Amino acid sequence: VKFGWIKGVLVRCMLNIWGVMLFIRLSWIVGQAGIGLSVLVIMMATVVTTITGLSTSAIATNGFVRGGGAYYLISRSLGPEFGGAIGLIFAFANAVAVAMYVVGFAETVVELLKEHSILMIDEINDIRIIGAITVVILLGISVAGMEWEAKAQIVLLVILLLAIGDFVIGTFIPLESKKPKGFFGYKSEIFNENFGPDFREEETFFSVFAIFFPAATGILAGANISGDLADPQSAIPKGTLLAILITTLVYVGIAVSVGSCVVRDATGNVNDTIVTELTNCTSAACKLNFDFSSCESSPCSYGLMNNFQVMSMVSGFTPLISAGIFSATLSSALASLVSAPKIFQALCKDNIYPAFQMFAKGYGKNNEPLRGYILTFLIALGFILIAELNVIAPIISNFFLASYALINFSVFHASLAKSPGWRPAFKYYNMWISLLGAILCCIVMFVINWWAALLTYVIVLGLYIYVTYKKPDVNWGSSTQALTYLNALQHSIRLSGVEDHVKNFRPQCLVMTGAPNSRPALLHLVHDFTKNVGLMICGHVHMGPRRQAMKEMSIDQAKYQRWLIKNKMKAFYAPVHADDLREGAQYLMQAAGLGRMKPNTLVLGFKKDWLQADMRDVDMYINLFHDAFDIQYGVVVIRLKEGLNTIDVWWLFDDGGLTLLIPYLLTTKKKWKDCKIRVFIGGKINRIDHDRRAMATLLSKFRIDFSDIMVLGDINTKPKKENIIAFEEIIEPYRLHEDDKEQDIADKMKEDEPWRITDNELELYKTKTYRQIRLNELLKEHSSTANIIVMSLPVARKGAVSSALYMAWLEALSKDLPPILLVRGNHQSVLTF
Amino acid sequence: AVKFGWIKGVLVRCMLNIWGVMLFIRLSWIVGQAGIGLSVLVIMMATVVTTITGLSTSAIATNGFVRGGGAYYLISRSLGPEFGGAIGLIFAFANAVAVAMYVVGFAETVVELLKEHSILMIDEINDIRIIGAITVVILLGISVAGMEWEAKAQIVLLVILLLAIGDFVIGTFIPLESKKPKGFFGYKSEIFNENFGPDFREEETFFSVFAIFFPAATGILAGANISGDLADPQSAIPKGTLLAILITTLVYVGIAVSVGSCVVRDATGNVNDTIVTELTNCTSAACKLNFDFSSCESSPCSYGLMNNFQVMSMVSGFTPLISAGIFSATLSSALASLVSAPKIFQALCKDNIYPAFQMFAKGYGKNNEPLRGYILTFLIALGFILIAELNVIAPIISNFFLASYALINFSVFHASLAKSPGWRPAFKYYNMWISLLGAILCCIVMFVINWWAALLTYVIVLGLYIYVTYKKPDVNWGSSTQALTYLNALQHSIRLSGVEDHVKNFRPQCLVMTGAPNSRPALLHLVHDFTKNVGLMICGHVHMGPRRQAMKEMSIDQAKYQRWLIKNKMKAFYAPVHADDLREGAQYLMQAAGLGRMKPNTLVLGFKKDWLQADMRDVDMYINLFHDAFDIQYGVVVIRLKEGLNTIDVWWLFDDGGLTLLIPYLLTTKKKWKDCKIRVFIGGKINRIDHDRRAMATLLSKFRIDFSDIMVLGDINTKPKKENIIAFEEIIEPYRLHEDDKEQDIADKMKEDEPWRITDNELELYKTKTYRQIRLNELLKEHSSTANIIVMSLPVARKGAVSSALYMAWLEALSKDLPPILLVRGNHQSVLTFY
Ligand SMILES: CCCCNc1cc(C(=O)O)cc(S(N)(=O)=O)c1Oc1ccccc1
Ligand SMILES: CCCCNc1cc(C(=O)O)cc(S(N)(=O)=O)c1Oc1ccccc1
Ligand SMILES: CCCCNc1cc(C(=O)O)cc(S(N)(=O)=O)c1Oc1ccccc1
Ligand SMILES: [K+]
Ligand SMILES: [K+]
Repeated sequence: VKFGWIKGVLVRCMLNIWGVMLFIRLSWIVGQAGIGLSVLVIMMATVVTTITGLSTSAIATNGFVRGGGAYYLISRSLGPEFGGAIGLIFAFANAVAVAMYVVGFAETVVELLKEHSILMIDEINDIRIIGAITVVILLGISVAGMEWEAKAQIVLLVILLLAIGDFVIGTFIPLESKKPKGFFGYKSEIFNENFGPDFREEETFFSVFAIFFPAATGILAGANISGDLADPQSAIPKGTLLAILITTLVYVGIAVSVGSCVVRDATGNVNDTIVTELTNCTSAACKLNFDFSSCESSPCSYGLMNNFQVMSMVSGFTPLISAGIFSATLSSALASLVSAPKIFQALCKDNIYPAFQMFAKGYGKNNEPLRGYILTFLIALGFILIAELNVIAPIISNFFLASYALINFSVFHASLAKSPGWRPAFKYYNMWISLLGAILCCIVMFVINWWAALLTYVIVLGLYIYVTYKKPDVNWGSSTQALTYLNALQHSIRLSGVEDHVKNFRPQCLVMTGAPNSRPALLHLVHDFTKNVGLMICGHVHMGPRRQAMKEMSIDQAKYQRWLIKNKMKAFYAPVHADDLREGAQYLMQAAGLGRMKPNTLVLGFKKDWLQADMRDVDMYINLFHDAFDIQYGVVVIRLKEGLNTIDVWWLFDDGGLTLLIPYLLTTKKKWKDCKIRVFIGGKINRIDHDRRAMATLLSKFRIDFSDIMVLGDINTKPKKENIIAFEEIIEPYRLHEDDKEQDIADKMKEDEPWRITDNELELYKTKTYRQIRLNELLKEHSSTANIIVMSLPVARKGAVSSALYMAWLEALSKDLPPILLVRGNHQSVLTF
Repeated sequence: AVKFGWIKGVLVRCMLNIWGVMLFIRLSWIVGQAGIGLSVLVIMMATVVTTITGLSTSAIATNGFVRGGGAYYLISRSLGPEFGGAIGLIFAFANAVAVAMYVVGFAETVVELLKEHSILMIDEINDIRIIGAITVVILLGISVAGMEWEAKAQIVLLVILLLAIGDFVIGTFIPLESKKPKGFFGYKSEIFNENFGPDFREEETFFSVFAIFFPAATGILAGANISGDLADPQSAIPKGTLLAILITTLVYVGIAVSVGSCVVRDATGNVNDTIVTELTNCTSAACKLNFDFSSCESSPCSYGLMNNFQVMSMVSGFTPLISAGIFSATLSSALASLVSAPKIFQALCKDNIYPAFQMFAKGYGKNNEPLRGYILTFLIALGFILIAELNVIAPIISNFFLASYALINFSVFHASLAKSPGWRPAFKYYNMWISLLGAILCCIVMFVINWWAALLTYVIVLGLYIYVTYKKPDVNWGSSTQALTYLNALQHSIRLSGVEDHVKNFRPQCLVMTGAPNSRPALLHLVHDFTKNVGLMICGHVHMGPRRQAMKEMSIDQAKYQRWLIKNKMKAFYAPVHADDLREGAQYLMQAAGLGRMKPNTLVLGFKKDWLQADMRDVDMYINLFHDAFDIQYGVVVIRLKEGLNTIDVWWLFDDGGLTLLIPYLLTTKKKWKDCKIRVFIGGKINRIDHDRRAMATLLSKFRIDFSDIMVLGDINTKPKKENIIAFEEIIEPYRLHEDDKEQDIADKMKEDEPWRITDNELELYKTKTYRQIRLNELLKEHSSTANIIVMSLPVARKGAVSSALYMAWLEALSKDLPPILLVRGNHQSVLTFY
């Protein structure tokens, strides 16, 4: 195993390219299109094949390649879905190409048998029998061992080269008996008259090019043996390119030699010699002592345009050329039958399609895919028993063009996504040359057949879609991921370019939910806005040992982010390590995001069970509120029923407009099309008409489309004493009965626990406590039925009120209601203009 | 000052702009050339495209105050400033030349009317020119009087037009015994059947007749162009525009169907023709009742739908009324165009998109009337009338109008696509798909009219686009472009968060901890070389002021430094924070900066040149920052340059993840260092130097680094020169704590009160290390003096093991009087794929 670059790559691919076209139809295409146009066709195929060779060389030299060849190269340089689609397409294409080569062999054998006396059953049936027998022999030689395959390849290569040498030496020497058939030894007049094209039949330049192109195919057999190769980096590039050079030179030289020696038209009748009657005919045959005037209006069985096997006749010892044709065709068939199962093996090993897994088995020491050999045997056998392959030839040609085109596109994509890790170490390549190769392959496959190209395109698209939806886990970093990163970075830079405006103010939320999966209810509620309308950073502070915490954080970021992706959530999980909530919250609030994608609101889940929890946590909560207010953030406190007349807005306190913007953003969603926002405001009595008119005008200026505005004048009134005593007994644990108890002891138990609610605080904020209690009462009795409630949260200066008192206010305001969403903004958010 | 409202400002203006020359002249032509069915189909196509245009402009207008300026403002606040400027200029020109088109149509009608008379001033074309000149002069004169002055005129003109319609209708429902031979019958079903199908006798085809018909449709935006003087555009513009479109298309279809059953296609005005008996071969509807016409294609025929463009006027009783109606329609359309163009051009001039034009935004008068814009439109119209050949340029102006409509629809589609607050049109009856469809049909129709005109319009719009986007003006109004940029950034960041991170796709994402980037440009340039198009550079900066006032200073700093970075070619994000000291702000940034997978993974620090002069607390904080970065698995990169202003060399002394080689390679992938060849220096004992070289080559063969040559040094472990160690001792002497040569108590107290001092125990423990860096410095000086960039693995020491003063002394000694050395240290995670 581990073949060298001469044997593994150069011999294998050089043999694969040389096939049926070289010794049979090359002369025919030279006849159909003149020497110049035939060489132009050969050079078109050469440029497409050369760009493909350069691209596959660029991909192959970028690090080790495990195996599977073209599939591995493309699937690692490009995404796994393109890799899988191309792997399946190319595997099937090579499997069919095995049948195509074998049926070419079989029809050559049938022709050699027809010119002899014997014939077995019939041309087509004998083709079927010969093809079946030969595919069985090919399967046997392939499963006998890859070393035996290599020996067969090299012996067939020397046979083919001897055949070409026989042809050229025969071309040097003319023979008197070959004159009637059309052979003259390098006559300049023949070259002159054959330089022009003459397409007597329906064939056109595009038709001849499409017929010739299959000759150029098969260059990836060098790369398709990547698994069993000593050093693909140094083997694939030089071997492939030199093989392309050698085969194209041979093709052009042979075509020019045949076109310059054999006449376009001629009949085998020896009685056509023109002797001493030099007449007024300017045809290139007249001046060469043989007048083939009959072929103008009579069918002749010889000449370039009529005879396919003129290459055999022109060369001395024509049985040797027949053996050469057999060697070329069988070698190409064996190369295809070896290339297809290996690429299929790699494709199934990567398990892009879980349906196909049995064919990845590694029977033998070299991991030979014997089941792949059987599958390719069956495909080739079927396509041979069909026995009529010319109908599907454009299909396979378009499969090959698709594979080459996506190799070129993989090079262009990997080079476009400027990233470390794309270091091919093949200097001779370019982004634009590869892109040109890709577009050239697409136009060529369209030229060959306009509907086969569409069929191939739709098949590739279908496989792409199927793999995308059936996304498997893939470790190999493709150029798609690099391009995603580069696009994200470029778009972020461009966003940093544009200045901010109050019209396009996006709510950018920093949700302090610890474990996102813990409380998905308010997570979805915060997702109702900040979905295609703003970003959503689900922060999370980690506590514990410093150095080791990163490991935990890493796995956490791996888990929760995945969870966010698993649900239809558009949010980023941004973890930090901090000693306490305030430190990590400050980390995030200070340096979260980048560019202009910075959070501007701190969405906080309401701290349920604040009574049971340690009071240090509650004071931490209130200090977090204050920190958010100090850094110019908009706090949003959300209270839900986590275990499990539509939307109400309470524009009690004026701010930039966040308390009104959020309800509107909630309305424009599929869950709540029927929004029907009911707006409320605290207006003095005997002014409700004026306040309602003014608020309706303002809400028309900001197009929010309320349902009906209501004005309340009872918001600041003494509430029912039952609720007052409920609030008092709720606070009772956190009271500071300084007046009742002795001054010294009260000071002692106040300084050690500064969160205690001084009676002075209660006497100063009795009005505010009544306000919150009354707001809760009137809201509960009025809007008991509603799907969302929004209100402006109360705010007190840091240290002015105890954390216990502030949390008591928050809890009393939203004691037991439908989902409530208290809001507070900083700067202007909604603009009439 | 003046506020018309939808009753007069919008409805009347667009009503009278849609109606124009063709409403009576060429309508017979289209209904005859194309059957009633095909004529109504063409009317439906024009009506639907104009209807989506009206819906889209209504959606744009209803969104907030539209201020004043017309379609320019609507398309410039809903879309980028450059699209706005381009369409403003193009639509202003199109309306200005439409003034001339309507004036020359009026002149054509007048010259034909007086050619019916024997009077002729000079010549048909000369008389057309003179009539057009007089009409445009008086048109300007009436227009300059005031915006309210036409208010009466328009409406009275309107009733005249409407009364003319009535005249035609009452003419349709009464046949006259004397005028049967001159084309029409008394509303017979035979005429309806005969004229139902199409008959394109001349080269005119379906597309040709559609293009002939379309110019009538245009004119809806003239109501929106009065947005400057209009009470409440938000509510007014939708009602006026939609009702005007509905009523004008209804009247068009009504007149088309009425004419389609009244006048035969071909009719020779010969009274002598008349039949008396039934005959076989007269399938023509003419013979059906009284009068038979024949051979109007083989002889010069006189009347008929497809011959006489004024046949409708003959059908209409009391031809003077319908003639006055034609004059009223064309003049009213001219007024609408000449009032729409100056206002839109004034709005274009106000925003200073094109510095060349500035005088047209004067708006002299209390009504803010652009008199200079009026004069410009007058000059353009006078010239285009003097051309007197408007058929050649008609496709150009039609395509201008169609481009305006198309990009209005696309403005709606773009604003709706960029899901954003502030896009609350409140006009329910619209749809983003409908707007996109309208734009596509506008594009297809402008291509269908004439391909060459469409190409000219497209390239002109693209040229204006490029000019305005290159000459970016001082504009900020949160256009849909900015909203879509934000939405694209967010969506792409989410997608990136979707994908995993691979070694093969590793990137150097640098957090450059250097405040005030302009302070240290050169350093950033070197950081930019290996982070441009390969990673993200976050130019961090901590704010040291008091907390209360720190926010405004931070905002000013961020704005001005982002503007500075964008002014240069720099591709970096300025991320400032506030902290009690440099270390805490660095911790903030290293813990939170960047969202998703776009977060830093290396910390780039400039070398502390003034560590000798500066207070030792800052240097200790510098080293503490080094250690903190190492704690969070960051890779430190210390860069030292000469701030006042042959190949690259690498020193892979210590094996890290692989950054030490990745940075030089990325440097070589740039035009600045494209020619530089990565020489490599490593450490290896003498007896196995060659093997080491071989090994290194193989390593650099696996990672395709493409070096030049490898030099193995085995002397790095040897003692350095005595002079160099003497210099090192002199350097560190001020920070020395001579505990060996002083009493234990004084040395101890100097230690705790001054913890950063270098105790002689550290010196005796790390003599080997100190000699290592001194030797490395001297061999750097002798071996790689002439090198553009030097890369070295910086030393590391455990926290507390070595004094920060001594560590900074090592950093100082490792690089003295050297080219731009670049010390590196990876985070022990492999960054070179190997596969
Ligand atoms: C993707 C091409 C698959 C290989 N088959 C191909 C090979 C060559 C050649 O010389 O390599 C020439 C042709 S050819 N002269 O165009 O017909 C071939 O098409 C065939 C052959 C025989 C039957 C039907 C189709
Ligand atoms: C590691 C937790 C970091 C975020 N903390 C957060 C987590 C969660 C949750 O479960 O994800 C719920 C709340 S809360 N207000 O109860 O809904 C939390 O706010 C706290 C928690 C304790 C002290 C102070 C504030
Ligand atoms: C886009 C609008 C251009 C204005 N002129 C235009 C107006 C109307 C109409 O109905 O207001 C009809 C036509 S027309 N004969 O139907 O194609 C017009 O093209 C003319 C007319 C006469 C002179 C030159 C050009
Ligand atoms: K081939
Ligand atoms: K018009």
